Amino acid sequence: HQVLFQGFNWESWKQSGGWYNMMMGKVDDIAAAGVTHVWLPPPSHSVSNEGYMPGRLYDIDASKYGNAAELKSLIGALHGKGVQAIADIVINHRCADYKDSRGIYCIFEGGTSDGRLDWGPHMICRDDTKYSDGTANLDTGADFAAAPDIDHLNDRVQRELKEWLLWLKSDLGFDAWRLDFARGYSPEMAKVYIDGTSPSLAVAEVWDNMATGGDGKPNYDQDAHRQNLVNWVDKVGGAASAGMVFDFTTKGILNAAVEGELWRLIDPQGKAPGVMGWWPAKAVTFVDNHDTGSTQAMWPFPSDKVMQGYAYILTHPGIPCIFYDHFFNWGFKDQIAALVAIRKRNGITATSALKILMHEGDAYVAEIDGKVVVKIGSRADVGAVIPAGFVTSAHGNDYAVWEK
Ligand SMILES: [Ca+2]
Ligand SMILES: [Ca+2]
Ligand SMILES: [Ca+2]
Repeated sequence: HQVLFQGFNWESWKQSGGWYNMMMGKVDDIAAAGVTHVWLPPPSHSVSNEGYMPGRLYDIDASKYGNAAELKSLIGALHGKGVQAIADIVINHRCADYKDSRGIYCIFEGGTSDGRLDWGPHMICRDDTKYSDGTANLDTGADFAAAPDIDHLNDRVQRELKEWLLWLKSDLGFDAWRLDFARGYSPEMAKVYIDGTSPSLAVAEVWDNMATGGDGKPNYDQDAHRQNLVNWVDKVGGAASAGMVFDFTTKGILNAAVEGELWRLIDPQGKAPGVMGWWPAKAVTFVDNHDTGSTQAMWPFPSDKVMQGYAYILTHPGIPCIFYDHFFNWGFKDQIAALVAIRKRNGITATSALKILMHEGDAYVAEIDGKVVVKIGSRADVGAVIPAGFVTSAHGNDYAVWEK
């Protein structure tokens, strides 16, 4: 069994009294729901309030979310309930604190006394012309416009980040990683970090654009989009590695499928369209996150049908990741907690067998491990396909579950 939970949103840093201290009070609810891992925001000092433009990686106390004591305390309370902690690891880029003879901010400070992480421009991918001095290696991945991209091919970088990472685990208590902007560097570079710190897991945000049409909807076939995510996992180490990836394929598809087009939820081979259908054990599914959802809403889920969203991911193969806002702010707490119960109640896991039974434009029915059957759509009747011995269980707007 394994169920992740994103424990923040784009507005969390603003929490009065501190976000970690407020989370302290949500530990029981979260654990009693069935959650197994909680994803927490970048804990370090950041030029940006949300934590995504890290500067002094060791300076945990400069964090808008809370200091080391409140964080360690939040983590400990999580461990007390058997719930693991996942840190949002942001290393594709980093900001410099001091300028150099050129007047360019490119001399970094780790946040300690000694020289750790006190890099200079030699540590910036040379093709990031804006900050480098041209001595470094070429960026192994995509660039981040607003900050210096770190040259992960440099020996001291790899050794010093691996050090920082291990420290997060030992001193703070973090169990696993969430690799921010993983398309920012090579899967071979992520492998170095994942292998060098051996985390319970490491889900990477590898987010590329989906193939769309003239009208602006995703195409039915999303194999190239999911093949890229699968290839990342393969290059990262495949099954031998703790690496995994967010199912943006499923997120993208589902986002349009619940719009009266549930025929999208099944591919030609009859398997699940997203990464779920080809490598569920490596797929972390989700409805929304701090980017897609929240106050950033770059790709929000049809507001009006979020539960079908959870109906889907909470009952299907692949690793479900519940979003803080939906579990506390929207009011699906009980509905969602139930679905998880049903999931656990049957031992349904990432690799569970999926047998779809209906892909009508307005109705999707599928049987998982033959023990559970779910349904999302405006169609009021599909009993015709519900096997024998199943009794209506959880249910709500445009969705219903069955068990036998
Ligand atoms: Ca220093
Ligand atoms: Ca950059
Ligand atoms: Ca990069």
